[PDB]
Amino acid sequence: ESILSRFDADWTASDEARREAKNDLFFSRVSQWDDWLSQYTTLQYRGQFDVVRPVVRKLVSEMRQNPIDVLYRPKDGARPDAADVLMGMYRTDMRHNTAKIAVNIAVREQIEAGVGAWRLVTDYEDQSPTSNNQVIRREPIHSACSHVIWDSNSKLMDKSDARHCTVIHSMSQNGWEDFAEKYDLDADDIPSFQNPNDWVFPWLTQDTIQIAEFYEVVEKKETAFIYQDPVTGEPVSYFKRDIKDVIDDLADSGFIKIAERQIKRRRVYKSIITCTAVLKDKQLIAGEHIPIVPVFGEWGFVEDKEVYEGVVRLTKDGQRLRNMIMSFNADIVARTPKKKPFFWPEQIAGFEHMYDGNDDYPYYLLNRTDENSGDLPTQPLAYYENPEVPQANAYMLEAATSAVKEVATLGVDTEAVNGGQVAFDTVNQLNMRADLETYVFQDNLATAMRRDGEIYQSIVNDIYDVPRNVTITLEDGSEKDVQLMAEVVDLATGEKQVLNDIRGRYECYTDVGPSFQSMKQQNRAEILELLGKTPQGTPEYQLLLLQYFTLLDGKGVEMMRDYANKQLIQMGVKKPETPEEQQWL
Amino acid sequence: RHNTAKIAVNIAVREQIEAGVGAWRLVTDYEDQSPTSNNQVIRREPIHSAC
Amino acid sequence: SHVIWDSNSKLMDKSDARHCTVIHSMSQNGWEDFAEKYDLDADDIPSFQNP
Amino acid sequence: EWGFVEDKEVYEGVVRLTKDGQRLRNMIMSFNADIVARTPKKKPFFWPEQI
Amino acid sequence: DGKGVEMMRDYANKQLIQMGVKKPETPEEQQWL
Repeated sequence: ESILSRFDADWTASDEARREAKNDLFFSRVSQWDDWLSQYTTLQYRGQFDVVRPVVRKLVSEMRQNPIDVLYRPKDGARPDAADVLMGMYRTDMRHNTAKIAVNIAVREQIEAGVGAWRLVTDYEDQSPTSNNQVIRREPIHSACSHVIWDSNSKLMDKSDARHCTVIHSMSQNGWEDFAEKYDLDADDIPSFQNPNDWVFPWLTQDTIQIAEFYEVVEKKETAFIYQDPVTGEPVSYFKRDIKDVIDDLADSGFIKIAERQIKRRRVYKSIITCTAVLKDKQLIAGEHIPIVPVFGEWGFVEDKEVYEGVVRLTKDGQRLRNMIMSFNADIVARTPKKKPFFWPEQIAGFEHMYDGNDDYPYYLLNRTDENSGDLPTQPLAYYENPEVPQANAYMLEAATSAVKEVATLGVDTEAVNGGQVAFDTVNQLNMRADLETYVFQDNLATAMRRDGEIYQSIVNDIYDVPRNVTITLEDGSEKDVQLMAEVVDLATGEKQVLNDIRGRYECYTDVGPSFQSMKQQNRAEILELLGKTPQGTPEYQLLLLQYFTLLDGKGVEMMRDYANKQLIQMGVKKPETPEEQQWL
Repeated sequence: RHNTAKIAVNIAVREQIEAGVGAWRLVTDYEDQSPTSNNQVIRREPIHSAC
Repeated sequence: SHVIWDSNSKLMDKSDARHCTVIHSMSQNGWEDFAEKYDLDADDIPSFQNP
Repeated sequence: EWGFVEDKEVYEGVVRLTKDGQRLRNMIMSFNADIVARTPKKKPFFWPEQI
Repeated sequence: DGKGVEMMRDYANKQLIQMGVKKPETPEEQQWL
């Protein structure tokens, strides 16, 4: 079977473990806790000098300067149905605390540390009583760095990859939690793992031993519309194709274009196929959309080795001098053979009374007479203990300063229009990602069995098809003005329950560019160094009245356009949601 | 209909020294996605450095 | 100090069972606790959290 | 785009200047870091009879 | 809500108008019909 190896696809990092596969934390862990791997005759005090994170988390303030807040892109695209009140259903992104920090916690994947296992509100259908069309958005996680590695293409969101490779509610004893609340197995799985123990045992907890699973393999539906080989019995009639250009029309020999197909067919799938594995029937829902998956930082790789570049590169090197003034003091005060007076300790032989401070000052037992020394003075004034006293301290901190400020530099800017834009900030333009893309491109999951009065009330559409005349109500009575009444018009009703492709919709997405919000931010006027906008003109009075009505997010805003009916009706710019109007005078 | 095309200059286009240059790809003609009206295009990665 | 949370957490819509640990501590003359409700022999004597 | 002299197609980046000045900082730490073990805070002598 | 203020609450009623359109945040009012 050609599937003989999926073994070496994903976790192949276990094959490269000889040297580099442990360095994922070598870009991170060297800051916190232990640092020096080289042994080499050094003493204990360590770990309290680190000084890394300030530049790391100072980037949190540098994440979002541009507001990065717009959505739904108004324009004239399509048939007049749902677009008047703009969003009529979901404000729900601004509803919940975690949802408006969802973008803010989403900007925290771009530098930080490794990305871990993923979970949403324990999967699906747990909360939000609703029309099933959508629920809010996915929730990111914390920590879980060094456990797994993902290699297929694994750069940016332009890729189509095997759907939902693995998704884990990870490492808690209650952590199995509700994923077994569909149907309970033993509730326990127990794969047996391994690490470089290295026969050491300062540490105890060995437990990983949890669930890792698969979704679907190879291919799902190909479009590949085929009308061909009708004669001869359709031998090997299935085929695939790239370009449609020059074939033109063969129809002289055949029929015309009416067909339907079977998109539901068995195809052989062996997934992980662990030797001892089990049946695992029916985990999936109607194909389509499961917005679980993130995007990663963008860099080119020299080898199959992962490429990632952090700040630590310099901070792990040029900071040795900062502790050299420490590197000396520790052991020079740890040895300390109690520096002693000399040349009149010839009676130094041990006493008791002397150590107390002896407020009687003269010790007054001494002698000058010595065994023959010849002629000259002898001077034991020389070096015995001297401190560090390095002479270069002046310019060192300026060199290392220039280095650290070489690293800490991002987008040096002054004021006004210069802007705070950085590539790390540009990946926040795409941080909408999974949630919207999946149900805007693929819309099936829905309640939405309704048409023409749920199409069993369709009797309401019977009007004039009968030969004789029922129509044309008598003139302009107050009898019936009421809404939802049939007179003449026929309806095409609404779209069929979404088949995942029709355009004129896709009316709603983000406009990236100037930060201008829904109502009148930059388009109205502007923020940068200026004053006194309103110019001179007669109609610019009323056209200035049109300017500042602004927000629909308020309370009495519905009075706004309801104020437009006055002798001010002369304008004629009034086109609100109002059903009828044509009111007074 | 997407900003991802504007961002995708990424590490490729800006870089003539640290690694290989960028690239660009238009739509390979007549992918069956969205065959309705005038203009339909999206984009892909510019080619990897490869020294 | 010595209170530690192991159940599950992180979603305030209450996905899972929470309030895993709720205790009031350092009550000696604070005997008002739950003696306005039910107190008879106070026979509990558990073992918790003490290092 | 850059105009060139001879034969093969080569135009480097704008910055070749990183080599020279940046070698010598590693030299500064090198001449010491080699001799740091060779000046390890050692003993005075010879009136001491410690031996 | 102030000390002696009817005015910062809606006092409008008729004010300067022609007829018929207020429909306020406050009750029916409409002194003379």
